[PDB]
Amino acid sequence: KAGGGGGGGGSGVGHSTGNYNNRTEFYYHGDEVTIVCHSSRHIHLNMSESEEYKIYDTDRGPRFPTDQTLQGRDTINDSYHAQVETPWFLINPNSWGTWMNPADFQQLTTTCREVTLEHLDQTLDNIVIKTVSKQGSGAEETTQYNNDLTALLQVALDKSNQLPWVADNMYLDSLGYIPWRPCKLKQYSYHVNFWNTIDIISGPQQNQWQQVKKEIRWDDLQFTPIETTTEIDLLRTGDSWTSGPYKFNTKPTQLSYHWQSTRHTGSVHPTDPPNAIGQQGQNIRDINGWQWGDRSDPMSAATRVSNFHIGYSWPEWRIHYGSGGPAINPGAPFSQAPWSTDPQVRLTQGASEKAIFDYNHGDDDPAHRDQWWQNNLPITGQTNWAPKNAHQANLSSNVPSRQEFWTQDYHNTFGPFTAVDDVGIQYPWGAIWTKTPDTTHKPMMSAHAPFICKDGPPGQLLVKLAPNYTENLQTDGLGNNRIVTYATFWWTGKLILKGKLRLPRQFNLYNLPGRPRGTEAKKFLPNEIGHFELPFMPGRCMPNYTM
Amino acid sequence: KAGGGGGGGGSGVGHSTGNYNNRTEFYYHGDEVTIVCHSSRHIHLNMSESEEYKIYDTDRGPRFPTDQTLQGRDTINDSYHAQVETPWFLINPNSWGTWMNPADFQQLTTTCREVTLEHLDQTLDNIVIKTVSKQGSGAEETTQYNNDLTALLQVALDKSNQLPWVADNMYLDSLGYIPWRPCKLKQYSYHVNFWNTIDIISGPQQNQWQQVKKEIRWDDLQFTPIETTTEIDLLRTGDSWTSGPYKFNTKPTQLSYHWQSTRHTGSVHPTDPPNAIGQQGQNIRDINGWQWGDRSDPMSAATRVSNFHIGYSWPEWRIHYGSGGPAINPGAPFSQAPWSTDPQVRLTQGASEKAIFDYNHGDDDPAHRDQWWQNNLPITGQTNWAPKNAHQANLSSNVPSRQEFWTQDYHNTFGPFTAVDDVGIQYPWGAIWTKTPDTTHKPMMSAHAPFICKDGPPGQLLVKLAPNYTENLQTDGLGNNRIVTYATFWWTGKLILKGKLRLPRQFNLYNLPGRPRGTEAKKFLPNEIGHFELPFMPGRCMPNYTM
Amino acid sequence: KAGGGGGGGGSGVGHSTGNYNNRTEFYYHGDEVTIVCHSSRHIHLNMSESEEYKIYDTDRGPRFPTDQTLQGRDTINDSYHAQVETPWFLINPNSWGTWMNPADFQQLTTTCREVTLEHLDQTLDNIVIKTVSKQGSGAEETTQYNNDLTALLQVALDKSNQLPWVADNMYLDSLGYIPWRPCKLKQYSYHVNFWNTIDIISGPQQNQWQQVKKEIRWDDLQFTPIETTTEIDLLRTGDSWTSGPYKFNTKPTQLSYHWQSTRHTGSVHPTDPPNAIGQQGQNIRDINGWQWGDRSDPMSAATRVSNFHIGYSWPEWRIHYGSGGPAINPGAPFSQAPWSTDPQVRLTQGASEKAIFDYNHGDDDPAHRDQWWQNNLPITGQTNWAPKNAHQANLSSNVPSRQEFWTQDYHNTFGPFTAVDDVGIQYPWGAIWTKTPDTTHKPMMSAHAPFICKDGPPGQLLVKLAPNYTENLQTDGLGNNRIVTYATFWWTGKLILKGKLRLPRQFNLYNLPGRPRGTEAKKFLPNEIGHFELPFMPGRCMPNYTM
Repeated sequence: KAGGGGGGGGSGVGHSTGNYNNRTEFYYHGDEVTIVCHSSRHIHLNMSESEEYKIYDTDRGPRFPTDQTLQGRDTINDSYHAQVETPWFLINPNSWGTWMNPADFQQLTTTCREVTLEHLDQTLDNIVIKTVSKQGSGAEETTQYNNDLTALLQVALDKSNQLPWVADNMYLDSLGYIPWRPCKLKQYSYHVNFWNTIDIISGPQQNQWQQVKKEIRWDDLQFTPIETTTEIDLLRTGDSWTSGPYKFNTKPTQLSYHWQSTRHTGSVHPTDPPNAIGQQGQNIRDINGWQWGDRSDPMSAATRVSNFHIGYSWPEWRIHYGSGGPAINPGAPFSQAPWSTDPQVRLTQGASEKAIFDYNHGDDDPAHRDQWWQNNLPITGQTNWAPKNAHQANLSSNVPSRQEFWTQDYHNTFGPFTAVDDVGIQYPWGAIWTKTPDTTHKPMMSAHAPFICKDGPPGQLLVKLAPNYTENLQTDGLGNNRIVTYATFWWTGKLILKGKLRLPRQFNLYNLPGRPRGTEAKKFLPNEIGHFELPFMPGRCMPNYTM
Repeated sequence: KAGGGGGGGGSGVGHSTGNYNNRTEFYYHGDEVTIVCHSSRHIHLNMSESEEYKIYDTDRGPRFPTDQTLQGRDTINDSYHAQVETPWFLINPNSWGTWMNPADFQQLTTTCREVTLEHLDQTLDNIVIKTVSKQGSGAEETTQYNNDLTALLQVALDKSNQLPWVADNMYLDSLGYIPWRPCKLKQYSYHVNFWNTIDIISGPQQNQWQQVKKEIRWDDLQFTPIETTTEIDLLRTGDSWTSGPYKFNTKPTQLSYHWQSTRHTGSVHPTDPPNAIGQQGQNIRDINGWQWGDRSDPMSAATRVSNFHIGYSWPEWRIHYGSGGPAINPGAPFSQAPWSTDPQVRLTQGASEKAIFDYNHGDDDPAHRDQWWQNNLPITGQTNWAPKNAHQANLSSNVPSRQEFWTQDYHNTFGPFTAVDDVGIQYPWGAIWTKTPDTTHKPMMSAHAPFICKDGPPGQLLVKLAPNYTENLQTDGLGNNRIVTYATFWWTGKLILKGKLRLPRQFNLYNLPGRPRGTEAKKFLPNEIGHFELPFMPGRCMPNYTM
Repeated sequence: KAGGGGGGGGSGVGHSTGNYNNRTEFYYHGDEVTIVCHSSRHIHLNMSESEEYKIYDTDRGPRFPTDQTLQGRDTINDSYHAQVETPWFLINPNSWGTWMNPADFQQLTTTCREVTLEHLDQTLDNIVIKTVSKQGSGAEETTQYNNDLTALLQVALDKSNQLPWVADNMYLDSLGYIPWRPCKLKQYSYHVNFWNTIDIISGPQQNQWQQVKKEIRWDDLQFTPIETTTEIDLLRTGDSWTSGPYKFNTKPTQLSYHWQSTRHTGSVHPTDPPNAIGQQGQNIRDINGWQWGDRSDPMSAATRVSNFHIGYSWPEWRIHYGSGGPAINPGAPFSQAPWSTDPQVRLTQGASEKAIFDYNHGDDDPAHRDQWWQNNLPITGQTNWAPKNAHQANLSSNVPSRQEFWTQDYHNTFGPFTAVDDVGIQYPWGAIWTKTPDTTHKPMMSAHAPFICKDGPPGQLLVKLAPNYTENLQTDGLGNNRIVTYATFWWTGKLILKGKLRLPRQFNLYNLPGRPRGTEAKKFLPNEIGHFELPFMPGRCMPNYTM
């Protein structure tokens, strides 16, 4: 939209075109809260490695099998793909923690039972473009950094969402979480049409993996540049840019976790109360009610009829093996905590996720990457491990035979009576919103991002540094035609949220097994070098009743 | 809301605070009907066994295995749970037959093709509280029943639905179906957080069952009393109470059953008509149309393409084994009548249900409980027995090989093209409405209750009898501190329905295999002692076309 | 004021004169919150043991010395006093936890940085008076409990505060903390003028204790009854009573604890930063600034001048030994945590306090009393142990001699430059408000109760049960003249608070060493008998900056 920026007017060289606001404000009126998140980053930008659009495919990636030693079980290591590489760089606000710090997100999840996205707004200002000049040889080598005052920054935004939306925050290409650190960008690219099909049932014994088709699909290939698609704003030093307001159309995410399964949910089995300490209740044998099958005499609560069912079984860790190669079809998130005996054995089957991140995304070390693995421990109550289930021919007063009873079947149990939950907010490293795929059936829930954009997602902000060519422009030349140039500028954004107030639903005091536990707090705080970690908090934090 | 009651004003001792209306009215205007159901019960109430809230767990219940004799197949007998027991008693209107009698529900299903819930309203009036006084020893023992005129009845309603909704009518804790009989209440309780996880694939051969975690989860436990949650109305004899109007937001239930499968549904296979008696039509061999696979020559109606598919396969009688223990994941209701050969063999696999009930719920005997088992016989046309299905590699003009054809696979076949039905109304013993679980994905249908409340369910009416303490109040005392007290009062309620008129869609006369068959009618009518049975009628009664 | 009550009108026998509201509401608008606490109790009342006002003195109490074995150090065990005993009973709302439950007080201290008292209001309704009648002898003994409908309850309130205010909640005579349990009252009494003076420096070696004067002072004695002082309302069953609104004039209590001493407070000593991990900063030797004495060269931060001083020294555990006997002169509250090495050694010297309480005040056991001992661990930063301090003759560049340096002096260090804090809210067992003593110098702070009433305290609600005399009234008779009678009625009160919103002042996440720690949570929740504990929370909970 071009625009203004920050608080400054900024006309020409020597005037600032905007200010710095990283503050977050909470506004409580009645049942509702308004969270206004301001986020401001200082962005470093280099030249595009190439001024050309490039279409190429890749290798398989590390650990992919070169033989049948593991019989194709490690073909899940396939990173093969094909892409266009666009000279443009992407500014991605979409993560939690680009916006709120650990104390703000704690404020959010304690005071709000749910939250929704309202508005987004963005500016770019205080553009500084410099060229580097090297004068010397070995020792006399001296780099001079000169302001190029007439050099241009190129800015493109998609309000129309005509470019392939890829800014999902997977791979964590997003603005850093630490307000006082600089952000380098990464260069925009998207997938083209390719076939990658791996046959893992190949061979005589059907134990061998084989490549079927791996190629780029050139006759169907869609190449859309930035230049022929969106308006590109050209900006000098005294110039600033605003996106204009964006309005989210989304659905609220609930900030509590549900502990109830169908055995926790409805009317309780008639019970004789204990009259003494250490005594237990006794289930009444003769009762009336609804059982499932022809079953009558064992009035046990397991076979009580229910209206709905909480959770569903899945072929957990499903590998798809489609066109484009194997992917994972997630399954429902839940907690393996009810089944966990050995702390050394790590049960991943609750559709758990793993965050790999770095210094600017909340790792306390450079040169290395910290990990997390959120296994969703509070989300018990959907927990369904497919091998733990069973089915039997009939439900009656009679126990089935060995041949009428089946176990370890790995069936999809999602159906019309099932009630499930999504993951919710993973605070530091999780994405905020997502684009909806344009298909006849649009997905019901999201496996990661808590907010699904009903119309468009917020437009992708693409910046490029216009090339500074030398006196001699040769068609054969690439980066020898162009002067070495880099920019620094300032991104500011404002994201507004609307929460619903959380008030106590219980008599007893709310407990917490999360981060506020101390003695671990030497990290999460800067050290003598200024290095620190950002803690994980779930969006689903306090317990709540399902029904 | 406190309130009035019945038709009487009732100021003080000696004035009646309400009247008795158990009449049901039908109002026919045009295409629509209005059913106004009045229901009035005389309610007996005793002291709370304890004035304390209690949290405890239970035993497993009867028939649960103590060993591996049945290898864990009888772990489906688990009733283990954990609950709070609240001193309050629950008044539950939610059942059919608390409202309509057998002649009213016959009037409903014959004249209406569908019905929806409109309003609910409730009153409590004519409060009588008495204390018992025993004077004598063995023979001289004499019980005197004295009016305590200043004693209080406590009434709490949830309009906000802040208490755990458990009044689903499972276990048939509901107001009785016979207008002239008294109703004892049962004491309100709900589930707390507990883990019950049974590993049935345990052991070396994976044939043994093992307890993994069985406990109460105290750190997540939510304890919500009635006193800190809702307003409690205190009522003496000359006092009455009204709930205020409740408005249902629901979806109509269809009062007909569907006999069409996908073989009954669309265009008919081109056929040569018979010209004589005892002759049959002949399917035309050379026809044009859409088949499924590469199939061409066998133009058979089985492989005709369709737009949708009626019914879905399920791992029938799925045992979940989640946190909280095993439960059943229902599957779609349908009729095993097309597959039933032996009347002695009872095929339960259509998601059939079993009602166990007693004297006030429509059993003609006290001291024993009658049973029903509704196997949904008219609901043929969804009938899908998973072992009866198959799948094959290709569909072509060629019959597949033995290795290309699979049977007895127990797969969930629910998908985007499927059309299914819920059970509908089971008249005497079935619930009317249900609460929706609060989850990211809310269930599409209900496995039992025909009406799903979109906003809240009707609030739970909880009554308690305020304790009458003796002169000496000791903290160590429980029921020795309190005078033996009981109450009788009168519940009145009005439930309004809106039906759509059913008019004849066919030339031939509608037949009926249901209850109007006589010679069984000596029951269903009182006998010389006044004992009688209430008949079962389905909400889905007359046949109708699906498409 | 006489009045109405609850929600009911209640005219005559058979109408309820009020309802039950124990709910607490939070109202968030902008920077401010409004907490409306409703509290409703069911109160048991017996006859006054005597219808007479009695003036008497007592014994010394247990553990008081009968000899010089401990040389008078155990004369701190003196409970001797003199009182009038008034036939009236006291209803005391003044405690936290009569009002809020553990989840409400957690809501308060997390969302509010400070809170103040606004209004108080009280009602009494649903009066039930009964007489007991015993008929039989040994086995035939039978107690009949009859409603006496014309019997009276007597109610007196002081809006004028003309009676000796003694309802300070010390001794924990206050309405119970559990909404669903009954409350017995205790009979009102206050001190008269007496001399108790114990000389502990008596004897030749000044090691012996001696009684100087122990007596009642009859010539100065002030006897004020309830009857000649306040209006007494007489109430039957169909009657109710309201106090009218009371408005608090008080000062807000701050809900955070301060960790800063004078070494934590102002400008920081000039320091050379560490450039590596594991390295420490280095204090700069040559700096400029203000030191205290003639001191110049050691520019150390200990001798930096400050404007104020946080905390003061005290002759900790001062025993007063005045008229009326020994008492303790408290000293400032603070935390011994910085000095605590042995967990087995309990350092009491921070003006710590000890709560002894029972079943209705948050003990999980009857027949025994639980304890707490709040030692104020977060309140480090005032911590001043008098023997740990010192003083020296001069402050210079020279270290003083052995004779110029003093230790262990036990001096009061309170003065014009000192800044201190009070304790704040001890949630379950602490008092809310207090009366100010009427003296030329009124106290600055309070050693226990967080709120000091500037004008009057809320009036004392005194109830008595009017005596039911038998046919024969003899002047010699006491309790043989009167029929055995008891009452039960319902107290309702509404207390309103105005908090100031707490918003995050820090980047890092707030940690907590308090109660939300689980694994201790099996208590604090009811058990199979319904017994549970109430947790302690401080009013000063989160950290905050002093300056």
